[PDB]
Amino acid sequence: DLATGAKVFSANCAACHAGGINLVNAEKTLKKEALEKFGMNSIVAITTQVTNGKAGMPAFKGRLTDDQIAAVAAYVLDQAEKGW
Amino acid sequence: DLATGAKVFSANCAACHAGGINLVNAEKTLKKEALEKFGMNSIVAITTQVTNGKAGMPAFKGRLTDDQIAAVAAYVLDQAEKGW
Amino acid sequence: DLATGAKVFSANCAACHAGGINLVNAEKTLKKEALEKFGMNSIVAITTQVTNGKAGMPAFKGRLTDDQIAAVAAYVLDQAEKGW
Amino acid sequence: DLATGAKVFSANCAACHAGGINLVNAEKTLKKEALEKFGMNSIVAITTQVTNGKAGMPAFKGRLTDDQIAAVAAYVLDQAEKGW
Amino acid sequence: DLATGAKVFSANCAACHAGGINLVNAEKTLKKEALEKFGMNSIVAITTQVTNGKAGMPAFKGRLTDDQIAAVAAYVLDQAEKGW
Amino acid sequence: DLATGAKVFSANCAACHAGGINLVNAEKTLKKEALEKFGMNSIVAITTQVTNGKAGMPAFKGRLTDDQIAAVAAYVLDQAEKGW
Ligand code: HEC
Ligand code: HEC
Ligand code: HEC
Ligand code: HEC
Ligand code: HEC
Ligand code: HEC
Ligand SMILES: [Cl-]
Ligand SMILES: [Cl-]
Ligand SMILES: [Cl-]
Ligand SMILES: [Cl-]
Ligand SMILES: [Cl-]
Ligand SMILES: [Cl-]
Ligand SMILES: [Cl-]
Ligand SMILES: [Cl-]
Ligand SMILES: [Cl-]
Ligand SMILES: [Zn+2]
Ligand SMILES: [Zn+2]
Ligand SMILES: [Zn+2]
Ligand SMILES: [Zn+2]
Ligand SMILES: [Zn+2]
Ligand SMILES: [Zn+2]
Ligand SMILES: [Zn+2]
Ligand SMILES: [Zn+2]
Ligand SMILES: [Zn+2]
Ligand SMILES: [Zn+2]
Ligand SMILES: [Zn+2]
Ligand SMILES: [Zn+2]
Ligand SMILES: [Zn+2]
Ligand SMILES: [Zn+2]
Ligand SMILES: [Zn+2]
Ligand SMILES: [Zn+2]
Ligand SMILES: [Zn+2]
Ligand SMILES: [Zn+2]
Ligand SMILES: [Zn+2]
Ligand SMILES: [Zn+2]
Ligand SMILES: [Zn+2]
Ligand SMILES: [Zn+2]
Ligand SMILES: [Zn+2]
Repeated sequence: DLATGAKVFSANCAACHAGGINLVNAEKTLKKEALEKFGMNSIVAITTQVTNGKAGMPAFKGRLTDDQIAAVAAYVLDQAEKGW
Repeated sequence: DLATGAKVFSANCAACHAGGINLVNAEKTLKKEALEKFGMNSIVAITTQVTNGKAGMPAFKGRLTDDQIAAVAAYVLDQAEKGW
Repeated sequence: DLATGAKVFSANCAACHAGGINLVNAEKTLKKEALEKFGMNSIVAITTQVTNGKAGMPAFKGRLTDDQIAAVAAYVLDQAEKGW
Repeated sequence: DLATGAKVFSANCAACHAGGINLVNAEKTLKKEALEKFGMNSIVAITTQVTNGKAGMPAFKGRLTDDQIAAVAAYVLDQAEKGW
Repeated sequence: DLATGAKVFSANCAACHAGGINLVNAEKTLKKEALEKFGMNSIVAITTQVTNGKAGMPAFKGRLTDDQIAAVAAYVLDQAEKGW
Repeated sequence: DLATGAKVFSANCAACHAGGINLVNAEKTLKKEALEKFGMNSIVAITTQVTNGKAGMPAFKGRLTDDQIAAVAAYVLDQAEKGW
């Protein structure tokens, strides 16, 4: 759910995406407008990138359960709307 | 207008000012409060800096039409109020 | 008060915490959610860190009066709620 | 030559690559090892990217002469070798 | 060895430490002087931190083999000595 | 001397200049070439800026003794020469 995404995000994502930014590839933020722009505004899109990684973003298949992954894709999606 | 500023901003400004920050000179953000503080909160101020550049900010006279420049100064001004 | 925190923040804090970020230790932002997470969401917590510093954050005992310190802890607390 | 190279770099490239870094896409530095790793360790490789751009890196076609681009590409390779 | 070290670093560490920097916690670089200053100038020191993680640095236990971690620790020390 | 210089730098300057970088204003690094380019390659130039501050760089007057500032200026010049 939502409170478990907030916890998973704090443990695995905050280093690079603190408060919705992207320290590694600056334009590829977690902001709503950016998520729309790169077509990552979806639970499908996020859950697959988190799984297989992409460029500087690591893969999280192996250490996140696809229940925690679905939940953190959803936390991302919820703060983006609120925005951050 | 507004939708053409969103496009121009994505193509020319997002590298340094992704989501209203400034990666090059940290305090000189595009946030409302910062725009007021440095007296850049105006279409005049923005359109002239974009044209002639300033320190690490390049000049965009030559590659942006002063119709695209006026529009992106306005996109900046619209996200700042909404804020970002 | 509030307008004097805005001035003190601009003079002493904006270099590292421009618009609520943290350029030095990325996750330790001034955002509401981060302030809660690290237990810095309080005038007590902020006023003591500002005074004694902590890791890369300097101490401001000596150059900020504990009237300016109380006020800037409060500016931080006010933009965090508004958020930034 | 490297002196015109050095002047072009200072005026156009140092905002995002100061000292051989990459502020926008952190792994794509101007250090010799990254230039080798991404296949950008040649005049032609560099001249092509500077001319046309790639992602957050601007196109310099029509802003810099071909001689300026050649010179800046040479300067990058030279600085990389010396260790910036 | 340093070649497997170099490949592991590229694939897992360059996102936050490209060129010996630290994007997340700026003072904790991979430069020889910072490694000495924070007591991280040994294989065992580095292997332990890579394995278990610390704050914003991820744990690599179970993601990288012990041999890969050993090799990456060796590569870090070697690059530090050469000056990245 | 450089040992007191090294201790002062670690305690006061590494937050924004770790390894010779400039986290706040990216082009104004402590590398020898940038120090030359901005006319900051002298003890007097550095002691003056450290003492009085400039823009996002804090004033250290009254926080550091004149001897500490002298020593840190010497250390900067020395590290620049060695290549940080
Ligand atoms: C923790 C599990 C997460 C979550 C939920 C996200 N990230 Fe990252 N991220 C990083 C980089 C370099 C990119 C760009 C990759 C590329 O070039 O395409 C991303 C991208 C994303 C997105 C898409 C954003 C967009 O605007 O397109 C999303 C939704 C996302 N991430 C979520 C870098 C890192 C890290 C640095 C080592 C870490 C850790 C994470 N990401 C972890 C996570
Ligand atoms: C695309 C055309 C744009 C737009 C619309 C803006 N920028 Fe930049 N910017 C950069 C730097 C280093 C500064 C500070 C300059 C200085 O020292 O005075 C700025 C400043 C601005 C402002 C004013 C912000 C303020 O708070 O005062 C504005 C409104 C602005 N910019 C808009 C850096 C860069 C880039 C890095 C290479 C790029 C690309 C751009 N800017 C592009 C744009
Ligand atoms: C001006 C007087 C201020 C104010 C009001 C704040 N800061 Fe900083 N800050 C810096 C660093 C490296 C940290 C992390 C320290 C650590 O490792 O614990 C912080 C932390 C904070 C907090 C807590 C944030 C949190 O989410 O826990 C707060 C409320 C805060 N600061 C306010 C770095 C710097 C600087 C770089 C040199 C400067 C200047 C300042 N801080 C100044 C201020
Ligand atoms: C001024 C004329 C220059 C020069 C000589 C170079 N750049 Fe950049 N750069 C930027 C980004 C985001 C990238 C990555 C692009 C991508 O996604 O692939 C680059 C890349 C380079 C390279 C290749 C480096 C590598 O390791 O592969 C080189 C040689 C290079 N650039 C030279 C970002 C920016 C800017 C920010 C807005 C600016 C300004 C420049 N680059 C300008 C220049
Ligand atoms: C890939 C396998 C690696 C390797 C070899 C290293 N890292 Fe990192 N790192 C990160 C952060 C936030 C820190 C500071 C942690 C803290 O608070 O103490 C570190 C620290 C290090 C060190 C010690 C450096 C020092 O000067 O003390 C070393 C040797 C090291 N790391 C090696 C952040 C990140 C990442 C961002 C999400 C990633 C990815 C890595 N580290 C990965 C690696
Ligand atoms: C600790 C005592 C130090 C020392 C020795 C130096 N700094 Fe900084 N610095 C900061 C910023 C924003 C600038 C640019 C200021 C401007 O707009 O002109 C600087 C600049 C310097 C220089 C000149 C470098 C050059 O290439 O011109 C030097 C020698 C220097 N500093 C030394 C930012 C910061 C900080 C962030 C809040 C802190 C802390 C320091 N500086 C501290 C120190
Ligand atoms: Cl440079
Ligand atoms: Cl430099
Ligand atoms: Cl590399
Ligand atoms: Cl690297
Ligand atoms: Cl590199
Ligand atoms: Cl150090
Ligand atoms: Cl340092
Ligand atoms: Cl260092
Ligand atoms: Cl330079
Ligand atoms: Zn947060
Ligand atoms: Zn990018
Ligand atoms: Zn928020
Ligand atoms: Zn955006
Ligand atoms: Zn940032
Ligand atoms: Zn500044
Ligand atoms: Zn937004
Ligand atoms: Zn602000
Ligand atoms: Zn951290
Ligand atoms: Zn705001
Ligand atoms: Zn330089
Ligand atoms: Zn990258
Ligand atoms: Zn020609
Ligand atoms: Zn050098
Ligand atoms: Zn490298
Ligand atoms: Zn630190
Ligand atoms: Zn084994
Ligand atoms: Zn090197
Ligand atoms: Zn150092
Ligand atoms: Zn950096
Ligand atoms: Zn600058
Ligand atoms: Zn004295
Ligand atoms: Zn060194």
